[PDB]
Amino acid sequence: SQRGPTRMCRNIYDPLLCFKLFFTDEIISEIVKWTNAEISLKRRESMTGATFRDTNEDEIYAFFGILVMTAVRKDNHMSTDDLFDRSLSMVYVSVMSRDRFDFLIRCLRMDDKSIRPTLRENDVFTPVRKIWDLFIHQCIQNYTPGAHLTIDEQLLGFRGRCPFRMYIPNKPSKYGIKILMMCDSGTKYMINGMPYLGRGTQTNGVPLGEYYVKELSKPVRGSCRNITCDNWFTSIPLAKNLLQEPYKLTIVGTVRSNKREIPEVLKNSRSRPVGTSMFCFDGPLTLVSYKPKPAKMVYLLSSCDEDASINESTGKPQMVMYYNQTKGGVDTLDQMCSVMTCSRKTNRWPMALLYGMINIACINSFIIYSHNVSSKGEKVQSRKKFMRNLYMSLTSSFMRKRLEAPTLKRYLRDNISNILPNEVPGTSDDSTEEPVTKKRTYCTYCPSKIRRKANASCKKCKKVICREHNIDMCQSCF
Amino acid sequence: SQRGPTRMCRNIYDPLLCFKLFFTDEIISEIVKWTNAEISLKRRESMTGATFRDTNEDEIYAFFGILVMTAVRKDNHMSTDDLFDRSLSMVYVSVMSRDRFDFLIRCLRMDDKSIRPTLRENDVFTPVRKIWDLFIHQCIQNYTPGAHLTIDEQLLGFRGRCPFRMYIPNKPSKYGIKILMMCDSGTKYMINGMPYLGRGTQTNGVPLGEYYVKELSKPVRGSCRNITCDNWFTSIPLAKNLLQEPYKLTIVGTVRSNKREIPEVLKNSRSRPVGTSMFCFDGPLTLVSYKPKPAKMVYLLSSCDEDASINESTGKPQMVMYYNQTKGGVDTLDQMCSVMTCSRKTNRWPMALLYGMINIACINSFIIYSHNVSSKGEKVQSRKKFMRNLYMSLTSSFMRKRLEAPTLKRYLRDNISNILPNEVPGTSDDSTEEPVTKKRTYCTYCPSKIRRKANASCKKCKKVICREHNIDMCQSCF
DNA sequence: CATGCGTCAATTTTACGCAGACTATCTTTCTAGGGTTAACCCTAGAAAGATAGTCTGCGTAAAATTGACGCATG
DNA sequence: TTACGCAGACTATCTTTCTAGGGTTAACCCTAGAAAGATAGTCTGCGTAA
Ligand SMILES: [Ca+2]
Ligand SMILES: [Ca+2]
Ligand SMILES: [Ca+2]
Ligand SMILES: [Zn+2]
Ligand SMILES: [Zn+2]
Ligand SMILES: [Zn+2]
Ligand SMILES: [Zn+2]
Repeated sequence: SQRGPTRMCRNIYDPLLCFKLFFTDEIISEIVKWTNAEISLKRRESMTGATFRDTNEDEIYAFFGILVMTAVRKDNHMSTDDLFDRSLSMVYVSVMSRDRFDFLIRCLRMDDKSIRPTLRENDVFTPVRKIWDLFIHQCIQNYTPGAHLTIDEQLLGFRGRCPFRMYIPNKPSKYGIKILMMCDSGTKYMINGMPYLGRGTQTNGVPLGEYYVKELSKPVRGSCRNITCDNWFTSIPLAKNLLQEPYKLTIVGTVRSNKREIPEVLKNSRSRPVGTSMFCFDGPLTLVSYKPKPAKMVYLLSSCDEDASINESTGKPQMVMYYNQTKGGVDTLDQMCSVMTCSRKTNRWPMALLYGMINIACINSFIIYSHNVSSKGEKVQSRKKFMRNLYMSLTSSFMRKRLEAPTLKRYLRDNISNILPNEVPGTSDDSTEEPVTKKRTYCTYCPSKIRRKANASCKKCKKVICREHNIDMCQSCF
Repeated sequence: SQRGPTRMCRNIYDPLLCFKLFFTDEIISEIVKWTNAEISLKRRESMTGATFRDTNEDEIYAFFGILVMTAVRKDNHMSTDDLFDRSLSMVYVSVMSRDRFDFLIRCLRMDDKSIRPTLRENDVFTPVRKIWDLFIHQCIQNYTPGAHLTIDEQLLGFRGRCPFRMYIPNKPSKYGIKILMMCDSGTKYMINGMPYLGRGTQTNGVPLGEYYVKELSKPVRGSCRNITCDNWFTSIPLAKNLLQEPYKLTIVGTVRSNKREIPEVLKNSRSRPVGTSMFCFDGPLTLVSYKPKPAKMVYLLSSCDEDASINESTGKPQMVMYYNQTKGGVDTLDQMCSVMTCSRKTNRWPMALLYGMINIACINSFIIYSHNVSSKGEKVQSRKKFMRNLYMSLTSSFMRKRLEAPTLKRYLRDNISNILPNEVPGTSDDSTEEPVTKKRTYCTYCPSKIRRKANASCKKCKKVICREHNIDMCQSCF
């Protein structure tokens, strides 16, 4: 079955549809329905303007269009005071006013606030749980992974009393919400993933690394695929217990130097030359100890074919040569997200998560798109063009409806008319036949003394005219 | 002696003069002279046209204007492919062109290439010395420091081949060029500074920390001041050497652990209760050992005559409070430069220094500006308005020279004319020479490639049209 | 006052000629970002550097376009 | 008829919290400046007059 989009994802050449696969109707309807509860709750008697109206599904799509465009322009840390400034750009004011944008960001909700106070017992993630599960479900069901998978962590930076907040040194951002994730290697596709809550996490007799590899692997259990892991996810009993009737997955990965299972032989940094390696085995698994420059050693473990080899062009053991090519799956997805991200400063952790889901949906939709286009021998566009097209496909319906107000200021009326795709009625270029003059005649607005040959026929009334009097259109037809 | 700008730059009430104050004409003249040396060598006989013309002083000013505006916005890591995309913004296209900006950016030079090959043996930093020395000189003569000074280090982040860079783990942009500097605490004004060249710096029998404090202190060795710093710069003999006749400074700072000058009295014991402190004395100097909540100690040193008592709001000794409140003197210069800054990737090292100098000049110019306006009882504008005004005052003389060419593309002419202050007396919108441009030579709706002239316009929409389409009104007007 | 043709001369439109400044997109080369077995390694995507193409002004000579008179009966 | 007053939807700018960012004594601390939140306005098009 190789790898690529599934049957229900075939022949989609429209990046709006590739995006909707991850933001289904159920997700959009829940956001609009619950958001309106806050708009009603926070409305006061003096708040009677247009700015304080409820949310429509067209408007929720448009605000998402804005988030996609800020990611493209890399200006997500710029204030709304400047983003909506007409003297610098009209790209963000033709879609929404500055004030309604600020108002909606404060009001978005993903749950029923009247149920939540008891619904939350035993689940700290409750306020965003329905949307998260609807979203993850579409990752799992829309694509077939290849032979190599990899599992690693990703952080969503956040400060602001999040009950799941973790402090993690040796990161760009020290505080945030941790997410565990599984990706298709080579083609960086998110297959699965689960937030780490840590209160609201229960693994009975199971260390976290083992727990998450087994649960993330769910869709591929029994398929004979290979998973690449760093130290957090490589316990030996994981490597051995994934080769059973249930679970048929191999493990390739690093081992912490303090594991007792590594023979002391493979730790003797004093006798080994630089560039050399040692191999040993335990039942089905192969362990290799490689010694780079002095005072360092590398421990790699794997479930693999028995043959061992060294790539003579570098002198490194093949397990290292191989490891280095699959370990980057999750991280590569993370750096792609950092180049183009929708994240904004916010005061509520559940909003931070929406931004995270948008960043992922915009990448997974690109992967489905490039497979459907390149498989037909067509050229595939870069990410920048893909996202410019989402902007127009997500905001055009809304922009068009804004023109119905009698009062839009001309700044907006003109930019919406020009940016909005210019469909022009009549451009079918096939007219209806109506009688016309086929003989030589004179201008009816000219005196008989002139007998000016008519050289035109009125656009809206087919009158015989001279260009001097009635140029193309007749005066009465203007 | 007070604190604030000096007499020579006191009655300056605008941003352009405050900026020119730091760079001066000697720097602009040297850059233009040497830049032209490369333009004349990289130009081939097949490369003709406006894009390959030499550099004028007015264009180099426009060039700085673009970098400044780029710093106001956060978009300084955008490709030149879309910073100059007129469908998103008119900010940059109205000043130059995409291609001339790329050509000039790779051609700037700050020296005489025929002389340097015999200077470079000692002057490792040659290619920027005649720009750098003048800049520092100007900084020193324009501002009077206060009683509190802070000395610390900054990295520029450039990767590539150039013996100025050094690798520093546990830092963002870990591989760049290191610069040392001294700032006036409270205004965060830069007084002095100098690069670290790795080798050839000729510090002899003196650690770099002591060496640089002494050299950087020169411009302030008048009345006595207190200088503070972290561990890199706090050797005890520095503290004592700064109190000898030729020196005027006292020192307050942290102490690196395991130094021979610190007693076992302060280093010790597991039995010291948490939250307490202990003092030891040596002639003029006071040493304090403070043990915060985590129960690990911090060592501070002071050559000041300040009282050893505790600030009873925190329980911390006053000496600790002083350090925490003064150490940010350099760090926040970098925070300001982490928000609004010019930096671009490049393959050529000396540009890293050029961009650093622009960022510094903008901050110091703002400090002088704010002081001079508030001292008159007027309002001080925020840093963002200051920067927007530098863009407007720095590029306008250049833009007026683009509107000389009979063929400048008209969409630029329309934008240039409107975003430009009116310096011409006796004119008005209804009394102008502009309407000679009404007679656009070509048809709005015909391809420009056929050069089909238009002798008519659409009455209802006021657009220029050709008879082939329509004569009186355009096809869209009816 | 109103409509059916004919005779070419005047006016306007079209088709390119010169020139000038700016613009979209291609294929190498190699830094920015960040992780981590790593004072090493990978990936993505922007600068380097070049080519062919797009708008804007101005000029001239044909080609198609009127339009000012010759009727023509009523 | 020229040109005035009304309500709709959009906009600038102030004063209070309190997060992004970095550095380091630091699982803590400090800073600038954005978001939160509210109060005054601007600019468009639809009914009246001499
Ligand atoms: Ca706001
Ligand atoms: Ca370029
Ligand atoms: Ca420091
Ligand atoms: Zn006529
Ligand atoms: Zn008509
Ligand atoms: Zn035309
Ligand atoms: Zn028109």
